[PDB]
Parts: sequence; C-alpha cells; structure tokens
Amino acid sequence: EIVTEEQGTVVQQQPAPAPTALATLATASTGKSVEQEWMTFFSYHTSINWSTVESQGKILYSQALNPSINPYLDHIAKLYSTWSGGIDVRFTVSGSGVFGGKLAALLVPPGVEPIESVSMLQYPHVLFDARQTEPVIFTIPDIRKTLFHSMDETDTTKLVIMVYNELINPYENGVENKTTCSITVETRPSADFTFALLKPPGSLIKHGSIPSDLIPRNSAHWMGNRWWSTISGFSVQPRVFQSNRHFDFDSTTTGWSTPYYVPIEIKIQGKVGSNNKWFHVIDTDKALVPGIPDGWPDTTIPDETKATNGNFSYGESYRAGSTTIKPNENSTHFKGTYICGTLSTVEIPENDEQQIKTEAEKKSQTMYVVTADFKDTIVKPQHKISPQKLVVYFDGPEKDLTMSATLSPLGYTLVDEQPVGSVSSRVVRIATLPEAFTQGGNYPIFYVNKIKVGYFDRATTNCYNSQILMTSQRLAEGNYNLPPDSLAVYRITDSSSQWFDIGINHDGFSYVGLSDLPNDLSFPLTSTFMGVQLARVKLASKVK
Amino acid sequence: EIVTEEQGTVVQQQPAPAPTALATLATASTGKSVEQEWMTFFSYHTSINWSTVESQGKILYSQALNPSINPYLDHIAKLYSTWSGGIDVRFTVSGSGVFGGKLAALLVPPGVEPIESVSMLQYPHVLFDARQTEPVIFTIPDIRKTLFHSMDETDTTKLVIMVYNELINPYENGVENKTTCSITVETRPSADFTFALLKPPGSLIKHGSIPSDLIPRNSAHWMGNRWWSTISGFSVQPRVFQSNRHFDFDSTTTGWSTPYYVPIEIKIQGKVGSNNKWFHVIDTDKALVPGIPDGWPDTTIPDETKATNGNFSYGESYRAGSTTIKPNENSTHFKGTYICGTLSTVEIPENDEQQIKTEAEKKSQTMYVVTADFKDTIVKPQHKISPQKLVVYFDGPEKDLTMSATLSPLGYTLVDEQPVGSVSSRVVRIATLPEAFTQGGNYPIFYVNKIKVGYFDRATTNCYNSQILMTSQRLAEGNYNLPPDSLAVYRITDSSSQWFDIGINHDGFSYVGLSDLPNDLSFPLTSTFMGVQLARVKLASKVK
Amino acid sequence: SGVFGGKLAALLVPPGVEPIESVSMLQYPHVLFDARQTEPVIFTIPDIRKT
Amino acid sequence: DFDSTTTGWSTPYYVPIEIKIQGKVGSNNKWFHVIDTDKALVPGIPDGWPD
Repeated sequence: EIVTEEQGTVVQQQPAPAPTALATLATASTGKSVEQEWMTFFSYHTSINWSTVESQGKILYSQALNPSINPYLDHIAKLYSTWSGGIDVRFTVSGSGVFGGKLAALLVPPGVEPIESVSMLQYPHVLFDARQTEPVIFTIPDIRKTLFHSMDETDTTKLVIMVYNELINPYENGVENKTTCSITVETRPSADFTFALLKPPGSLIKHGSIPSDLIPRNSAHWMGNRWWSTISGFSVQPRVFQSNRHFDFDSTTTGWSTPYYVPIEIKIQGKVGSNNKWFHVIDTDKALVPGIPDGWPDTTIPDETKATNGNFSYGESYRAGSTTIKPNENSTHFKGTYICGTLSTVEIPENDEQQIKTEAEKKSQTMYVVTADFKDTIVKPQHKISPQKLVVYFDGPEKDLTMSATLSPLGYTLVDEQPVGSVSSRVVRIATLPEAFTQGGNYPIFYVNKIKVGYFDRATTNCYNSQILMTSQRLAEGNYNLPPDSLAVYRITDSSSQWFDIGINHDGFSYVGLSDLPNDLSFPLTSTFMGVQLARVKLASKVK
Repeated sequence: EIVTEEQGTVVQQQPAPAPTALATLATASTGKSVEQEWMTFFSYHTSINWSTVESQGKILYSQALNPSINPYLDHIAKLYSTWSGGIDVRFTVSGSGVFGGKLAALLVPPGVEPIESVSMLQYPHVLFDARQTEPVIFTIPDIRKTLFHSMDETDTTKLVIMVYNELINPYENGVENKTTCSITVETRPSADFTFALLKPPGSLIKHGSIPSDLIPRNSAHWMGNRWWSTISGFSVQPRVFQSNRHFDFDSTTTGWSTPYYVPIEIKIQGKVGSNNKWFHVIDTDKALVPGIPDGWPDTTIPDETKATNGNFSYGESYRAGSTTIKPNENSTHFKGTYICGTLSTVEIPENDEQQIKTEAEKKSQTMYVVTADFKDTIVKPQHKISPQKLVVYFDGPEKDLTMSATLSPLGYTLVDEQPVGSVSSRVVRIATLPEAFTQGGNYPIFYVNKIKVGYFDRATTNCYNSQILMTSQRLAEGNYNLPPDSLAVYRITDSSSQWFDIGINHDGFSYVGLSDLPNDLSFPLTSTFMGVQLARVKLASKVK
Repeated sequence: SGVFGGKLAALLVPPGVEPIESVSMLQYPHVLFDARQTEPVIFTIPDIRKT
Repeated sequence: DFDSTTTGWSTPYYVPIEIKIQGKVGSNNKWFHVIDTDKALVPGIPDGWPD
C-alpha cells in the first residue's frame, strides 16, 4: 500500500456540530475577507526628510528589491526558500503649497552599484514636485538573470530617489534657517510576488542567510569582545585588529576562547626552591584549544622584568590631577596582567610530608593572570600564546603543592594612558592576527569598553574590542552569507539627531565612513539593518 | 485630501520588463501551484508506541485543538490575533496482520478534563483495529462558546485515543516478551480553519501568550536559579521554596536580584578599634532593591559564632573515605558563606594621615560574603535580609578605610552533607517566602546544581534551585498567560528511553507526577512542550 | 515478508536545503510505502533549478 | 486550601499514629524522643500528630 500526502479515510465523530454555523459566526465578528490581507494595504517602510539644504544630486533613498522590506513578506519568507516578483513602494510627500523643488526617481539595474552624483540623472528618470499631493507608487520590477531567487540573494533591482531640484521656500531667511518637509515610504507586495519552495522544518541552509541581525537593536545590549563591560564609545583607526573572541563570517576563529564570558579553570604548580610569586599553569578543564584555557586574556606585559615580589606603586603623577604619565613612575612589577578573583584549593597527598594542609587551610587570593615568557628569573612579553606561556602572579605557596583554581576576569593592572589592546605588538596572537585596513573611504573601527584598574579608587581605563559580543556569538553559532567584496551595513542613530553607517566586512571587522567619529554622543544608541553594499563605497553619515 | 490604505497614483518606470514573462519562468522552474501549500498535506505531529502491555483504558494520545499543533499554522498565527476552525489529524497504524487489538477515539467537549479510565468508554467512541491499513483521519471540530478564539485561549475541544482492547500477538511468549507497533500522528488544517485579525507589528499583547518556551530544548542549556552551574539532577520534595531569582507568572519577584548572573559591586567600611575580620557593607552601585545588591546570595550561616579570625578546618571524618559527618568536626568559623573572588581598591584622603596608601598597594583578596546579624562580637544567622545584614569576611584592613570592591560568586564554604538551600530556615527570605506544596499526585521539585566548596581538592556539593534560569528570565521579561488552576506541562526525555512530565504552576514552581525521581538518568536530556493541564491531574511518566 | 509491518516515508528536498535525521522533516509533504510492498514504487526526482 | 493544598503534615482523616521511641540507658528521664514514624504525609512527621 502507498499512502499519498493527503491520503486517508475520514471518520465522522459522534459529538460534532455543523462547521458552517460557527464558521460564519467567526467571519461575522471578525470581518475576515481575504487571505493575504497584507496584499491589500501599504505598510510603513521608512521616512525621508527633504531639507532646503540638500543640493541637486543628493540621494535621499536607495532601496533594493527584497522580501525583507515588508514585515509581512519578511515573516512568511521564513517558511519558504524561493522568491520572485516585485514590490510596490508608495511615497507620500507633504510640503507647503508655497514650496518649490523636485525629486527624481531612478530604477537601477541589478549588478550595478549606483554612485551619488548628478551624472546619475543622465539616465531615464521620473520627477515629482514638492507640492505633490496624491501619493506616487513606483513598482520595483524583479529584473533577474535566474529563474527565481534564493533567500540568500541580495543583488536585485534598486529604486533610487534623488534631489533633482533644490527645495525652496520663499520665506527662507538665509542659510541658518533650514526648512524641511517629510516624505513617508511604504511597501505593498506586487501582484506577481511569490514565495516558492517550502523547506522541511529542521533542514539547514546550504548557503547562509542574509546578515541582518549582527548588531543588536539597542546599544544597551552591546557588550564587548575583549571585555564584558557595556560599550560606551568608538575609535576609528587606520587599522583594526584582534584575534581572540573575534569571529569570521565563516564561523571560524583564530582565537582560543568561545564567544562567551565563562570562568577560567586552571591549575598552578608549586615546588620548593622555585619561584614564590610568578607561577606556571599546567592543565585546564574547560578549553577550546587543547592547551590554552577558554577566556584567557589576549594581552601581555609591556616590557621585560624580573620575578620580584611587589605591589601597586604608581608615581604621584597620576590620579591627583590631569597631569601626563611617565612609564617610569609606574613601577608595579605585575603591570599589564589581568586582575581576576579566584577560588583556591590545593591537593593533599596520602602522606602529607611538608605543611601542605597548612596551605589548604588558607583563604583564596586574587590572581593576576597574563601571557608571557618565564625562565624563573625574568618575565618577558610574548604575544605568541601557547599552553606554556600561561603565567599567573600572586602570593602563592612554597612547598610541593598542586593547587587548582577557578578564575574570573574583573580588572586590569593599569600601565599607560593608552587603551587596552591598542597596540598590535602587545595583542596576543597565536599563529596569525586578523586585521582590517582602511578601504578607500571606509576606516575600520574599535568598539570601546571600560575595564577596571587596580589601585585608583574606582577609576577605570578604556578597553578596545574588535566586535560587539552579540556580533561574535552570531557569526559564531550562525550561518551568514556575504560576498567578500561587500559588507553588512547598519544605521547607528544617536539619542539626539545624529547618525552614521557601520559596515561589517566578511572578515568580521566593522567600518565607518569617517576618519574619526565625534566624542559627544548620547549613548543610548539604536541600530537598524540597511542591507549589503560594496566595500568601495563610502558609508553614509550625518554627524558633526 | 484623504488617502486610503492602497490609495496612490502608479507611475511607470522606463527601465522595466514585462512581468508576465519572468513570472511564468518562476512558476515553471519552481512548480508553484497553490498558496497555503500546508493546506494540502499532512505534517508530522507525534508518534505512539502501542505495546501489548498497555491494558484497556490507557490513554495513548490526548491532544487539544490549537493552531500550535501544526508548524505551519503555528508560524502564521504569529501575525494574527484570532483563530477559529478545526484541524484534521491522521493516524497511520502499522502492525502485523497477525496481531489483534483495537484502539478507541473520543472527542471530549471543551471545559471538561478527561480522566484516564475505562469509564471513558461509556461515551460515544470510534474504533480502529490493529491491523488497520489505510490511515484514519479524525477531524477535531472547534466547539466554542465564543464568536472566535484569542491567541491565548487553550480550553478547546480535545481528541483522545485510548486502548480499547489489548494488543495481541499469537507468538507472544510471555510477560517478559513485550511486543509493540507504531502509530504516527499527523495534522492538516481543516477547511474551516481561519486566522483573523492582524495585529500591528510593535503592539503588545493585553493577555499574555501561552507558556510553551519556559523550558529550553536541551538540558545542556539548563543553568540554575541559585547557582550558575549546569543542572545535573532533580529532587522531589513535599515542599519546594525559594525567593531570590525566582519569578512569578505575573513577572513579579519577591527577590532582590534579576534573572541574570552579574558581578557584585559593594563597599566595605573599616574603622580603627573595630573588627579585623567580619565587615559591614555600606552602599552599592548595581541593585534592584534600593539597598540590597543584585545577586547577593540567598543563604545564611547555620549557627551563631563569634567574630574570630579563622581558616578552613574540617575534621578527618570528611574526604578521606565515605564516612558520615558531624557538625562538630567542621570548625570553619566562616562556614556557610559564599566564596567569591574580587577586585579591591581603597580610597585615599587628600591628607592621608594613617598608612592608608600602604593598603591601597595591597593585592586584592577573595571575600566570603553572606547575610547575617552583626554586633561586632557575634555573627548570628538572620534570614530576613535588609541593606544592613550584608556582611563580608576576610583579612580586610584596620585603619579608617573606605574600601570598594567588585565580587563574583564562585564557591561556597561547605557545612553539612545536605544541599544548599534545602532548609527553609536558612533560605534568605525578605518579607515573604514563595513556596509550592504537594498537590494530590503532583509533588514539587528542586533543580539540582553543583556548587564548588573551598577546601576539598576540587570537590563540590549539591545546590538546590527553584527553576531553570531560562525559565526565570522568560517569566521575568515575558508576558505569559496561565490560569492558576492549571500548569504548563513539559515532557522531559532521558538520553535512553526514560521520561517524565514536568508541570509549572502559576507561582513559578515545577511539579512532577512522582514522589521521587530515579538517580540513574543519562543527563543529556531533552524537553518538549505538551500544553496546559489541570493541577488536580497527576502528571504522566514512564520511568523505573 | 507479508507478515511484517512498517512504513517508509519518501520526500523531495528542494535545492539549497540540507536534510537532517529528524521527524521534523516529515512536517513537509511526504508519501509512504509499506514494508509489505507488492509492486515496486517509482519516485521521480524533479530537476528544480534556477539556471 | 481551595486547591487541595495543605501547609500542614496530616491528611483530612483521623487515623492512628504509629511511632518509635528511644529508650535511655545512661539517664533517668520520663520524656522520650521519637526516632521515626511509619505512616506519614511529610517524611518525618507522623500523620495526625497534635497541633
């Protein structure tokens, strides 16, 4: 016997009413009419502020065709794996009848990235005046070279709206008297829009999905990559770099820790006649790399020093004013290490010879972890990590003890006026060090955290990060698609009326269209995915 | 001017092709036919194992009508706010022609919870034999007393399948020779099924949604409520209780910390001529309750002791064998406190009189936090927390220092053989202490963690939890609906072939249909939401 | 043997999707043949492509 | 409680109480302790023990 997809004998149940009755009762109270109701109404998309300052050429809107534009389509598309068809877009302009000015509408073919310039108007285009009343509906046709689209495709037709003729106001007093009118954009799926093949519930996607959730909605959720503190600033460098918790669009990592902040479980060795301060780490419980423990800080001491017992000691030229800083003043032998509380617990042999148990009865102490070279007399900085260069510093034991501990990064032994990991030479590599250079008009950036120091009341220093923590987790555990020649763009909007575009390249680093972002930024920031653009295209921004 | 929902003038764009052409190309390569394809095929639901052991009366399947049954309907339902109509269910039985036996199909009205008993067959019912071939399709009609359904409704019609006549096999050798055949259940939305009113994208739900995601899919993600370790066992008590990170279905908490594990930021005071070990906490940076710091452990010391300097010291009758334990052996003055690493940093007055800076140049030390009474000479246990009873223990300072720190719970000072928080009297209340008692045949349970101690090599003790951490976060930040008389049920399935039902009551505590769960349980467990049942109904289980 | 029991489900997974060993895959259109088959079942695999 | 809940330790029925007492050797006292009980709702406390 063969059972088809709907095959089966239907049996009637005794306690069952007449469907038609209840059916209409529903339709009646509910008002149900059509099925894909979203086909019968325009849904908000975005809005445009056309001011009298924007001159001829300025692009005020550039959207590419894609089911994502419509919240409804976007949701349904999740069940399917194919799409095709266009999407209608409605612009509703509302300016004074006294105004003057005209916008231009272009339809750019697929496979060609439009540039912002008047020369764009040397292409067939439609105009609509500022005093336009009834909304205009432009249909973005699905010009494609394939039989249908894949959920991962993004190179489609594009509708661009640009300033044709400057906005004018007869009452315009001058330049410092900007005037502006709004334009609201809405979408409605076109008659020929269609989702195609359904995909089995648990199946996986052979070609990753579009990266639209790599940067959380509110900066309130922007934890760091290096440190766990909440991001509170940016840094536009001509060259960004990092290797630990940094993750690739291919879900690969040159690091030794996962995209999470978990406690560190090491094991310290202590023999007699050895060192009584700096210790070597042996084995580990939780680790991604066979030897190096998950989470182990990716930084090393600035200069070489001897394994001498010491404590905090910063010159007077520090937190007593706004003076400068001299690398000589700070003489904290364990400068540069990462401060992290712990839970100590030494082992006891069946024949406790020395006063071991005496140590096992001692209160655990905060260690000062780090990665460096150790020859029992000197501690030299080594950025090439290995299951050997793992050293901790504190009071420690003396006899032949095998003390195991559980660390938890909390602070950092201050060193200079410069942020943590701002120097390549000091960043713990491991084989290779990922990096992202300036690309024409896009400069890479570092996400600035705030790590705690260890002597100055409750002060802290700035810590650099290669990517928001969520960005790392998603690139890690996810499967995203992005053509190397391009980058996933996001709109960062300030708590005021300031904003700038951030683009993530295939490697995993974020870029910006500026060579330096402003300091004054009401940080309760917000983000919104824009789409995928080319790297050789300067990113947008309305700062200053 | 008034613009309707689709109003707008359509303008034709110059560079645009003929839609009809590309349209068909799609339809042709894609095979697109109907729109709600899920209306044309049965989708897997669940399966039933009918063995020759199950006797007349046993219910093998009891599903209530609800769009959630169908993965497709379930997804679409998210756009809407109303539903109504039935759903077809297909049973496909496959047993040997040599078998014998019959199952019964009932249709229970809404508003009546069926009980498992033969007396159920004294109700109209349909039978299908074990050697049935072609699948049978039962339609669950939507019998309702309202005009339509709300996404939060759950009290609908119910289809029950029960053993009518024991399964038989002529080759059945005996009792220890169980035989069994499979039955697979599938669903297909009925002709009259309909989603009704759409809901504005950002709007909120006035009546919370059904609790179907309160317990994660894999136990690998089951972190604790009290401790952050991964759950690894259960404990069926005649009375469960907790108050800290425990959350209510109303998103309320009688605790003082949020559903997350974040570092603790306190402030210790130290004056001359005071105590040199146990210290009082002053202010705090991060806290939910105005005075008590977020995360502060919810346990207190067992007995009263004097503020004397001490260290770990457990009798020999501990970790040297499998002996018992005497509360006299353990003389660790700070028994019961929570071990947690920290980052110390004392303040410096503009006129450092005493040797303050001398302290500011000292390596931070692990503190032993806890909640208790303090009169500088004696430390008595007090379960009624307040911004006063916050005391820490360690070496600390002596002069007039205002030392601020940042804690991080890592361990626990062992005390007895019993798990943490297993005693009401010791659990830090605050005004009231939530609890859940046995309910006829359902006994409340505790989720068992594994917290680290502080002296025994790398050993640990069991820690109790009132709810999986995710459960807490969701009840916290979410909006779920559940009639107090009922409880959200979940199927916990062992890595072998063992399983038991867990029901969460409105208060937030989980229950079980047994008075004691087995120890041997391959813990890579899995969970799957079953629905909402009454509390006066013993939960299912196939253990032993 | 004609005395056995059991069903086997067949399904076509479109391109760009990797199947997994889960019953979830059955929450998709599928036909099924029985262990006690008489005459062979022929499934014809369509060539779904965008080229 | 209205939901069959009881903060107590005994059932809504009056049934006999069964306990075990500890006989003291090195002492002459009249008050004895109870080791354990056989029938109980709450492990440890006998069902029906006075209020």
